[PDB]
Amino acid sequence: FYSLLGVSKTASSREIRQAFKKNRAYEVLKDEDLRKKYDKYYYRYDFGIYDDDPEIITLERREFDAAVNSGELWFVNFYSPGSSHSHDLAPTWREFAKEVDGLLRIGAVNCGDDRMLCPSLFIFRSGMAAVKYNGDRSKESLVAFAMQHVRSTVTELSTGNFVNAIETAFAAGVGWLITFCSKGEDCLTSQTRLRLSGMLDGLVNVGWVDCDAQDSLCKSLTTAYFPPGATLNDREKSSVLFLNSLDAKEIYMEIIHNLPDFELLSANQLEDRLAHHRWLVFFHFGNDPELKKLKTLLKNEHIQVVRFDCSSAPGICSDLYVFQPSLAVFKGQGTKEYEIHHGKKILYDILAFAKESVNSHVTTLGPQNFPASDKEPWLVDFFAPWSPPSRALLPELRKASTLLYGQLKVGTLDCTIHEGLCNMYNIQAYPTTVVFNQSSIHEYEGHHSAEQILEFIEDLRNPSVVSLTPSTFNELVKQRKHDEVWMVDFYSPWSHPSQVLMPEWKRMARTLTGLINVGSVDCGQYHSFCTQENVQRYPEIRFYPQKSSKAYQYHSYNGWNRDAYSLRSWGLGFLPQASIDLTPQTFNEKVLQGKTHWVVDFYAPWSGPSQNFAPEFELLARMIKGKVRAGKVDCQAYPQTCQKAGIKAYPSVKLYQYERAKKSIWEEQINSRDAKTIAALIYGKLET
Repeated sequence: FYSLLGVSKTASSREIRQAFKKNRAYEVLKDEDLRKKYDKYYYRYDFGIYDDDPEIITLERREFDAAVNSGELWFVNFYSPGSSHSHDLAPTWREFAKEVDGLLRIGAVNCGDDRMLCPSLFIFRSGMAAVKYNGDRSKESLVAFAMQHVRSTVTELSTGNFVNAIETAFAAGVGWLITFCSKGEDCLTSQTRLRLSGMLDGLVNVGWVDCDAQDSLCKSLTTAYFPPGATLNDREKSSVLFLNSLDAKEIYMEIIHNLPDFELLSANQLEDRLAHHRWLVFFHFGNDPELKKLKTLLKNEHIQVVRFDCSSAPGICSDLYVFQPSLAVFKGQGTKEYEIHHGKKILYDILAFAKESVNSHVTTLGPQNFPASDKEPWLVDFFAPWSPPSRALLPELRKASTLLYGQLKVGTLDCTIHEGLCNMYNIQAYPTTVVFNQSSIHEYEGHHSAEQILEFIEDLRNPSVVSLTPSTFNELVKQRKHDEVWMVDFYSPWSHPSQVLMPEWKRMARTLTGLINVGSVDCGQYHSFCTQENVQRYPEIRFYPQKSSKAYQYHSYNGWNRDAYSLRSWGLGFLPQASIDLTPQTFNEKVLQGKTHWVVDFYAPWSGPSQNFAPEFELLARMIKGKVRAGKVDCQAYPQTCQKAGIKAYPSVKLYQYERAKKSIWEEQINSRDAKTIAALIYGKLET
């Protein structure tokens, strides 16, 4: 199924596509939510246009904002399927991205796959506003426009300045790439050294020497990189990089490979630094050279980039459960608060990971810091780094955590490392997100989105079942407004039938939002008040009706079944009738020969399923009042009427739509037995 497409269960959407582009399994695997459930239980030119072009990052909605604001210059192509002006550009955009590899990031957004997110071209860089490109579509044009947004210093060097640049290099820890030009000869072009300046901004100084002007200087030897401390003289010549190429890319690659690695820290140095500052740390034991750009680009987020040799002090690493070379970002509290980067070690993605992580509140958990016997609310994500859905969840959790600061604590647990711990929470799939709150444990089953995770947390925070006090019972229930109704569960934690009821009580309540207020009263904690209210058995279910001329404070449910459907049905049963009871004559006159929309319940009094649906039908009648009228035909009293309406069994529901233009009624069967569903279905049909 994975290997039917010929990929691994570690495959990205991109690789699923590139492999698909050669069915069923694809539809399952492409869609993140259908891939979830499986994991534990035109094509030539219009599909995955940029899949095979690896210097183009195709961007989705969830990651877009973090990616383009991660710090590199970004140039994004917003396109569409079908749009032949998007097809027109694809070959150019591939070239263009190849041409500027190392200078800026090239991205593609498929507005076909998400218009929500959206033949257009834009430029993005952290801390500007986006700028919309308007020129023609050529490579050389797009290059230039990118260039006018790239910070580049090229400095012309006299003999005096060359020597001083050279001598002050070492103290500055920034070397010089210098081209040497005399006529009759070829040297780097002015646009080239500008491009090199951009590619190596913050890493190397770019300059040039006019060898006609600087005669003596140039007879000490064409482009040369000088590591800081290197010079043209005999003593140091041997570490100068001497190059002949006229091509920016080629020169750049030599330089980037050649640049020093990150500052190495001793154990002492690291503990000192981690205590209060933000650090990106490369752990190794005894990488794309592009990562060396990390230092420049995280400058303004005050994150310093460093590396650490685990082998020089293995205890620092083993306490962090770092067993393999890894990248961590620390957010300023020793080793308490850090996250480990998962996924491919690309500059833009490490950039986004680092800024998002230090600005959020996700903790890396292990056995000791695992919130065990901590009853304060916790949100824990159990995951495995190899899991594409697990990796996608992590940023959404960072987002959610910034909104939850001081409300609940967020952490991740790497099950690949802490298998024991994952086994003891019965984690059967990656990721599994769980809220811990007062001895209770709730598992999230929604879409991996900050929005939806937050919705789910807010719903735990204000549950559908209002947990009542003797005081909130008096304010909320006793003194309810006249048209409010309440259902209350008087329970004890030590009652079996109570423990059985609670989950049914909760499912019922969620269903009744906006219709019936639902509460519960712990008679263990509030004994004398439960005695006051004359509660004799646990559990005891009471309905507090609309206040009216009747003398009944409440009703006790005494029915045999205490499942959610039975209770929903019992409660909805007290609410007012809004349908009318039709006879054969009123049915013909008002529905068949009428000028309005009707919904009609054809039922029989002896019918269990008729009785069970009756309160549901009255809810429908109430909801739709003003747009559609509701009727009931008793098929027992009137079998003749029911037969002519084609009623086989009970209950049946029919929809009647009046179309004024045709002076006629259209008749339709409804198979849903859910008020909300029927209502939508009806409104949906009334405008068409």
